[PDB]
Parts: sequence; structure tokens; C-alpha cells
Amino acid sequence: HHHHMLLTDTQEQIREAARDFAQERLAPGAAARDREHAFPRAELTEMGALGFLGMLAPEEWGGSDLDMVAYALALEEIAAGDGACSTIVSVHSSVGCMPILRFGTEDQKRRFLPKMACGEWIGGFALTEPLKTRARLDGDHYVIDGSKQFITSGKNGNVVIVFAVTDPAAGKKGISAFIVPTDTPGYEVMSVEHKLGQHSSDTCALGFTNMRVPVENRLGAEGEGYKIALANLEGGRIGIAAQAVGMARAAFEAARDYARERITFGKPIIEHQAVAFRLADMATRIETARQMVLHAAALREAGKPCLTEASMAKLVASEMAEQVCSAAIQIHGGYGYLADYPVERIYRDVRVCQIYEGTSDVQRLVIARGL
Amino acid sequence: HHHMLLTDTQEQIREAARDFAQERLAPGAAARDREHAFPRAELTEMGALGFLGMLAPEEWGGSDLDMVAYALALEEIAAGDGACSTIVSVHSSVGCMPILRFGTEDQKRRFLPKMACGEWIGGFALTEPLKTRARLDGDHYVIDGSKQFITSGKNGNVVIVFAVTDPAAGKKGISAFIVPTDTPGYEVMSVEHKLGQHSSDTCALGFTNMRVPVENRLGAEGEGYKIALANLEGGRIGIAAQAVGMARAAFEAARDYARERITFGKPIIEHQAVAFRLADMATRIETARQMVLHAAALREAGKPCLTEASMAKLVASEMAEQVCSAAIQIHGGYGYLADYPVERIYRDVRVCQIYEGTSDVQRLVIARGL
Repeated sequence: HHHHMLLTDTQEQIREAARDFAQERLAPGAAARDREHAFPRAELTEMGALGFLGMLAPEEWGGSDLDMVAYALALEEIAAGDGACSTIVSVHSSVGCMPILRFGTEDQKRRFLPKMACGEWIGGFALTEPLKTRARLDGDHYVIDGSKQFITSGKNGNVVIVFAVTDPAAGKKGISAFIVPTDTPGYEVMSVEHKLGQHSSDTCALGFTNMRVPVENRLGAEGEGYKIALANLEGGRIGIAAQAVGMARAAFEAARDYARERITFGKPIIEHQAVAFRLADMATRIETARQMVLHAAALREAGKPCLTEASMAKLVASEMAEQVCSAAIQIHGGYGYLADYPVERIYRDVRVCQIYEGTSDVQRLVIARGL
Repeated sequence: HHHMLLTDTQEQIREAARDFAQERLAPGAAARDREHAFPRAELTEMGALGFLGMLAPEEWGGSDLDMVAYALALEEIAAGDGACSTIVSVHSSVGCMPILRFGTEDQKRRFLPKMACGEWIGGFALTEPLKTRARLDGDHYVIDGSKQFITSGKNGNVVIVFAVTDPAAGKKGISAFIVPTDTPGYEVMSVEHKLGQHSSDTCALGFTNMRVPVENRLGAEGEGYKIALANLEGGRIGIAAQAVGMARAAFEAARDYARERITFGKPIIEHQAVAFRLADMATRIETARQMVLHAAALREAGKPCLTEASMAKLVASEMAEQVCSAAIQIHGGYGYLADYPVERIYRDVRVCQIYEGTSDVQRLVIARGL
């Protein structure tokens, strides 16, 4: 019999499969993709063949249809190999694929989900603005004019869910969602931002000018945009929480290894008390955050309310990860500040986990409302 | 004039350092970060204003400031450009001071005037991956070895090199050498790629058959260990001051962002969480600063202050990471972007906990003195 509150063998197998892939195929190029700001298209293609871009899609659409706990385990492994890659996957899965799955017509799902589930088409989500973006009905097309900011995969993605006002008098009831191929004429990347880290993943400002979108690409009814925009808060926040755990873990393992190789020289790490206790604290914080992330994922999988718990997980893991990554740098001494070791990059990569997908204060606000 | 408050001269130096840093260092800091560009032109302008001779006597072209004023100036320089403050801190405390204190009159004449006016930038090469050695050969020493993590090892002009002259004498067997960086045999093995302070070269050095005149040996044979430790306090005070300065620049950036992009000109106290975070940041900066200045006051008075300097360095460096990170958070999404200065200042300041004695080195010094 399966032990209560322990991972199933299938969940452990998925974790190991994600680990094997991330370590063998993502980690060796992670530093280079950081230096080059290079989108991991080749690696995403590989991942797609192995089911890692279809984890939240059902099998009938080409997905691997994982439970939410397994999905979190997989994202953690991917993040421990390459942080930016885990961002691209989390966004793709939770707010690229899921809105089309839940709100799409059968024909919209046929047209978009198989190529998204195998990772051929990478999905993005364009809600946030510098809503002023609007969509005007013109016969068999909507005409979209506006702009978006901080859009992950706005340039390298193939399909982006665009949110635009269709009735300015209806306020939050007057927004609609649109499935927009990124090669639609009038779709424009205004900028790819230079960031502190996760260089490999494009974060974009978009402009839409006279951008004609077929009425058959409207996701849901006119006015359903607000509901659609909020439909995956939990999945997204769980995913970013998992990636923060993964990056923290990678930095911890680097620091543990450096301690054994370069501080104690093979002797028990416990022989250097301060460094041993610091590593113990790091391990404890990582494990504790992980259990919060998996708890939230378990609630989501069961369809229970979990906005509070997902937000808690995202908050506690993102803040944990900066502390652990910084301690990983300290343990490396002078080498911690050098690009030759991975912990300075992981530090840079992880800092944005407290900022996107709801800033920490946005998380606190929803947690406070649900007390 | 209250004896625990800054003197008018100290405030004047702070204001002069501020005016230069804001006008001539801050506007170019982002570019020098992007381009990993040594601030040679800015250092020259600084030198002509006396900021590269702050620990040197006037007779050598220095401005001969008291330690409090020196600390104030370094905070200002750092708030303008973190990397530049490192270059100056190193140049003044372990470049100029060992030559001032231990140099012969002729050595001071040959080296201090150009270093004090900033034409020649000084570095300090002790740390190794000591195995570097110096063997006497007539009227030269021959030096062979290597050094790691050396600030200005490439872009500097004069580096104090530490080498073993008597392997049987242990920590009594080290000597110090004044070594122009264009000495044949002096080689930059690598300029490290760092998280931040890109503008300041941190170098691996190699010395191969490097012949140095006997007249460049700084102090007597065996005096090297003493010379190496001769400026622990002034070095740590300076690095403490630069952490305060970088923290302050990040705080000011977050304060301005709040005013322009969060409250839209309304009083910041109308947004309680951000107001309280900025209050805490301002408080931690001010508290660290007073510790730095207290350590500086003791040093100026010639009192024991290794504990206080180590405390100042420890407190300010840790404070600065926390305040710089808070500054990123206040910027929201923009905080993670290179178009705003706080991600760079965050990168720049992280090494303050690491060089000039790691945080745990500071704790050990503090503990053993209790």
C-alpha cells in the first residue's frame, strides 16, 4: 500500500526523470545561456519530446497530464538545472496552455494545444501594462491596439494570450482574451529588457498596432477576460515557488560541495562548525519551503481552495531562496563573487522570484484577505 | 562646536566629495559597469582634487585628511561609483600607507608624489591561490610566484608584492617589495569575471624571473608580515564606508522611485508598507555609518581599534546587502532591470562581505578580543 503523505513511486520516477534531464542536458549549457542571453530553443525541443512542456495538458492533446505535485517536483528539478528554463516552462504550462484548455472551443484546442503540449509552440501571457489595450470588433476580425510590459516569452514565444478591453464601460467585466500568434502582423516587440539575471528568458515590452485577430481566436466570451486572467493564479504561483526551491537547492549543493572540497578537504563538514551549521540551516530552510510548495500543489490537485497556500508557498520559497543563495556565495569566499562558480548566477537568477507572478506584497495582500 | 559632531572641515570634505561623485562619477557608473571600463580619466580628475592622496602628507602631494574625513569621502565616492571607491580605498590604505610608513626617504620620493596625486594607482599583492619567493641576486631580488584576487593588478601602476625571503623563518621570513606593474616578469594571468564592480580589475598575477632592485625592498628582510598587517584597520574602515555609500545610493534610488512611481508626488507616509521599509533602510544606513565614524575616530586618535574597525566592516557590509535588496523590491519589476541602478548596486555591494577579511574573519577578530 502507498504510504500516506509520501510521494508515490510514480512521483519519484517523474522527479528522477526531470533531474536526469536537467542535470545532463540543461546544466551544462546554463552558464553559456546566461552569458549569451540565449533562449533555450534546442533544449525546449528536447524537453518537449520527453513530455516536459505538456505536464498540465491532458493526453488527448499530446500532454503528459501530471498531477500538480509531480509538476512541482519537475519544475524544481528543471530550475536546479537552469532557472530561466524553469520560468519558460512554468509560464508556458500554467498560463499559456491552461487558459486554452479550460476556455478554448474544441477547434481552438485542436489548432493550438498539440503543438504547445509538445513544446513546438511556446506559450506566453500578456496581461500587465505600463488596461488600455483595446480590441475593436471589425466583422470577422478584432482589431487590437495597445501595449504590454514584462511579458515572458513575448519575443521567443509562438503563442501569446493577449488581454484587451472590449467594453470600456463595463470595467473589470469588459475585458476579453485573445489567442495571438506572435508573428501576427501588428504584433511588435518594443524591447527585450536587460535584466539582473535569467538572461536566457526574454522579458518583453510589446506593442500592438492595428493588430487583426480572427474572431475565432477570442478565448471565451466577450467579457470573460478578467476571469481568464485570474484562472491560474494558483498554478503559476506554485510553479514559481517550486523553481525558487530548485534554484536554492542548486546553490546549496554547490556550497556543500565547495565546503567538502575546498574547506574541509574531504573531512566531515561538521569539523568546521560554523560552515556546517550554516549548511544545516540552508538545508532546513530548503526542505521546509519544499513541503509548503508540495502542500499547496496537493490542494490544487484535489481542486480545493488554495490561493492562500499557493501564495504562501510562493512568498516563503522566493524569500528563502535569496537568503540561501546569498549564504551559498558566502561559503565560497572570494570565489563566490566569481562567474567561474555558479552561485553568483543562481543568486542573480533567483532574485526575481520575489517580484514576478505577484510581488511579495501582492502575496501578503491576498494572504491577509484570506485570514 | 560639539566634540561628538562633525567639524566644519569634515562637512566641507564630505560636500566636496559629494559634488565630485554626483557630477563626475554617478553619470558614467552604469556604462563603466556594462563595459568593464577602468575609470582612469575619473581617477585623474579625482587626483587633481586630492582624493587619491587623502592618507598622504602634503609634502608628498597628499591632502592628509583625518580618518573621519577619509571615511566620509569614501562613502560619497561609493555612492557615486562602487568600483571607484574600492580602487581608492585600496590605493590609499595599502598602496600609499606602507610606502609612507616603512619607505626610505628615497623610496618615498620616487613613488609617493605620483601616487598621492593619483597619476600612479597603487595595489597590494599578498594573497595567493606564501609560496611567492624572492632571492637575492647582486643588486636585484628575483621574484617568482603568483597572487590571487589583486585589485588594480592590471590597471594599477605600483603594487606592493609580498614574497618569502627566508623559508625557514616562517611568518618572520617574508619581505615586501615596491613593484611597478611594468616590471619585466610581471604578468596579469587573468582579470576575473565578477558578479559586480566590473570597472575594477581583480587579477591573478604571475611573477617569472621578476627582477626588482634591492632599493625597492620595502623595509628590512623579514619585515614583510608586519607590513602586510600594518593597515588592517584603515582598510576595514574604508570598506565599511563604501558599503554605507552603496547602501545609501540604493536607498535614495528606492526613495525617489517611491515618490515618482508609487505615491506620484504625494507624501511617502501615505503608503505605509513602503514608508516603513524606507524608514528601516534609512535607519540601518545611519546606524552603520555611526559605527564606521566611531572606528575612524579611534584610529585617528591612535587608540586600539581593530575590534571596532572589524565591527564596522561586518555591520556595514551585511546592512548594505539587506538595504540594496530592499531597494530592488521597492522598484517592483523595474528593480530587476539594468535600466535602473539598484540591480547594479546590489551586485556591486555583495563582495563587501567577502574581501578585506570575510565576515567570519571579522567575527573571529571580534570574538578573540572580548
